[PDB]
Amino acid sequence: METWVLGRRDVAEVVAAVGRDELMRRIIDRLTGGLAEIGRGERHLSPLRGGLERSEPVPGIWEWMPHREPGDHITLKTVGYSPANPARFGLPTILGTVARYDDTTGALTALMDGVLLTALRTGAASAVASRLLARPDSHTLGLIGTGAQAVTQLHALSLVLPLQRALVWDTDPAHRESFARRAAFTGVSVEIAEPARIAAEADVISTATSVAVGQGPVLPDTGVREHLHINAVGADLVGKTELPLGLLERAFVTADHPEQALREGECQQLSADRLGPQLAHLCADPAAAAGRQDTLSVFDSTGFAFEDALAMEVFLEAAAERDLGIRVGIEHHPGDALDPYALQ
Amino acid sequence: METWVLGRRDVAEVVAAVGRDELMRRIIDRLTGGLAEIGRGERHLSPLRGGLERSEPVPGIWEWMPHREPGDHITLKTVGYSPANPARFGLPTILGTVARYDDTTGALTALMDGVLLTALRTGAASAVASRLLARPDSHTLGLIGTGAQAVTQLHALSLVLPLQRALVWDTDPAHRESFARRAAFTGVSVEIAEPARIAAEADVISTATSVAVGQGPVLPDTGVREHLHINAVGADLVGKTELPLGLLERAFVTADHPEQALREGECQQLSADRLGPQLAHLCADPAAAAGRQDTLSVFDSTGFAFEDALAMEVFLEAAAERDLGIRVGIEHHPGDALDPYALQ
Ligand SMILES: NC(=O)c1ccc[n+]([C@@H]2O[C@H](COP(=O)([O-])OP(=O)(O)OC[C@H]3O[C@@H](n4cnc5c(N)ncnc54)[C@H](O)[C@@H]3O)[C@@H](O)[C@H]2O)c1
Ligand SMILES: NC(=O)c1ccc[n+]([C@@H]2O[C@H](COP(=O)([O-])OP(=O)(O)OC[C@H]3O[C@@H](n4cnc5c(N)ncnc54)[C@H](O)[C@@H]3O)[C@@H](O)[C@H]2O)c1
Ligand SMILES: NCC[C@H](N)C(=O)O
Ligand SMILES: NCC[C@H](N)C(=O)O
Ligand code: NA
Ligand code: NA
Repeated sequence: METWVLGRRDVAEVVAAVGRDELMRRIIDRLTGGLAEIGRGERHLSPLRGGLERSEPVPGIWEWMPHREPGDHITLKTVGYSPANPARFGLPTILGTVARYDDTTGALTALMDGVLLTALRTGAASAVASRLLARPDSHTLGLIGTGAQAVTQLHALSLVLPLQRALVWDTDPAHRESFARRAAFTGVSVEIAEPARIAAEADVISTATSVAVGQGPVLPDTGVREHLHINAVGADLVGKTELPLGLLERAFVTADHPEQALREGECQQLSADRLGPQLAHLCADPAAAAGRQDTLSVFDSTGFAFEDALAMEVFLEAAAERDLGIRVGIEHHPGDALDPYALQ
Repeated sequence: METWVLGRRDVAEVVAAVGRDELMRRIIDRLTGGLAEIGRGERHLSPLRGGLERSEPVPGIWEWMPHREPGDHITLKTVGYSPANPARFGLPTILGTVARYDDTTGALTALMDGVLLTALRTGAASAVASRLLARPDSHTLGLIGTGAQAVTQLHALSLVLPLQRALVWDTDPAHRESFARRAAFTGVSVEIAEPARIAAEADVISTATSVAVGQGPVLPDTGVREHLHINAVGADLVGKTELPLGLLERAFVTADHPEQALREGECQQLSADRLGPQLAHLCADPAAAAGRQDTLSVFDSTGFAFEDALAMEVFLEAAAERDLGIRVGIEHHPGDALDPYALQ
């Protein structure tokens, strides 16, 4: 037995061969089915993730996120949030990897990049939620934060809503000026617009900023359209929020993971008894979302390991079909299982 | 920037090139200094490890063990305890891998086997504790459980104590019959002996069994020598213990990691208020330990991530000097840090 390693090249070849649109659709579909299964009590939310805070060069966190399928395998995503990475090192803020372990023996069976996978399932989760809670004829998307996740937020939302334009803001002038180029393939025209104008004019918004703890909101408490749906995606440190309390208190709020959202999502600002049903419940039983497209709604997105397990499965199906990746004997399997030194 | 991967064959080369005694002594030395640094407040205990219980084919657990060296690197060991692995699959009960991430950026920098590393530092930890708490003239080691850990228990303790004799027991006759061959390189004469004889004659004992939850003790509460030191090494599920409560309550008890020992060690049987200074404190000031050499002592060992990070450092230093291992591009670093689709 050896570990199946998908290098960055293998992951790139999956997306090149399959195409960004079709790959994202597959992940949207697998996420939707998986969330409904949880909502039906056929599956269960992943346990709370954990992490280590890191204060230099700016405050960030490094986290571990397990999800078990009993009798089959265990998925562990390890992922760092390091918001100085782009400017200081030319690295993504979000840097991670995803491993699979056999549930029967414990052996490490697969390992792959977590960077692209994270952006895909995070965009996909917003798409699942916005399909349920945004007006089906939504045409104007607002984006606060135009970094890495904003790319897959726009892309995924453009596959489930008839988007015609994106109004976008970033506190970094260079980051918002470059977004149009990064977004061009979607065919959604991009216009830079200040947060107050985004609040007023957007049918759907995604916030996905590296705003520091305590420096929210990134979207002002002002007039919004009556049917606005917000995907609140920014999430890292306890104490980090993006939306103003007044808007949140007027919202129908659905969390992807209620216990996690109360700790790390917008739901930090909310009493636990004001939470709407979680996203999985919306997917299994749409009675909970019926009519909420026409009033203010917020999808409190923190991300959880089941989403990574599902997106990894999409990647491994394509990789197995194309015989991609390499086999590396990493674990030491001694000829004598009771002799750690039988380096066999 | 690619990930440095040490395969099973590179780990074997490290052992063959360094030698078993030298490699064990390097890990003992590194662990003693590291623990003292914790004892002096220059470093900190790793956080609580997390785990997922599995019930098939027999009860086991899969765990994640993170440790942070601020400004340098984060270590994570992922390790399974699957006690049916030897008989059913010819795999070790303990199966795992150790990953290293840059603490500044989050990047995955190194990945290696954790099977041998785990056995090495677990024996080294018992050696550190037993040098502190056993009589310096201890000649008879007892071993309850003669699987994988027993091999490095005997090896490491034979480097710090003048062992003339090892009296060993295992509930599986083939496992106790094979132990002398697995132990031959240590030079210490092995005798099979039932638990009551081991209790009566041993100067030092390590218990390291796969006993099931609630099926202890593995050593009888009977006549023990007055100066007996016990390394309680077996640890996996909540509810698993190896020592008789009456013995534990008479002993001076030091845990490697108090909150983990409270949940998973022999200290499950004790009140929180009844433990001694932890091992790190005894390394910083052996005075607290010298006075316990001539009385009944128990080192409650659960293993914690710092030991894995230290032993990994030893392996990486030896592997670098011999230019071992491969380099794999696993993490996706897009040419544009804000564009997850900029594959390269
Ligand atoms: N919910 C999930 O599942 C999930 C998944 C991945 C990442 N995230 C989180 O999403 C957030 C964004 O991640 P990313 O990879 O896009 O990071 P990124 O660094 O690529 O982009 C963040 C952008 O936000 C901008 N920004 C910072 N403060 C701002 C403010 N007050 N207003 C507007 N813009 C601001 C930065 O200039 C930067 O361009 C992070 O908190 C990350 O941890 C969430
Ligand atoms: N404390 C630490 O740092 C640390 C590190 C590694 C492993 N461990 C733990 O140590 C234990 C042993 O692991 P291993 O790798 O040697 O497993 P292994 O399966 O190689 O050996 C366990 C042995 O114990 C024997 N055994 C089971 N019940 C017994 C009993 N009642 N009396 C005597 N012998 C019995 C089995 O026959 C087997 O030979 C496990 O619980 C493991 O989780 C602890
Ligand atoms: N903090 C960044 C990690 C992100 N929340 C995720 O679910 O992957
Ligand atoms: N629970 C088995 C794992 C072992 N205690 C370790 O520290 O690696
Ligand atoms: Na959030
Ligand atoms: Na123990």
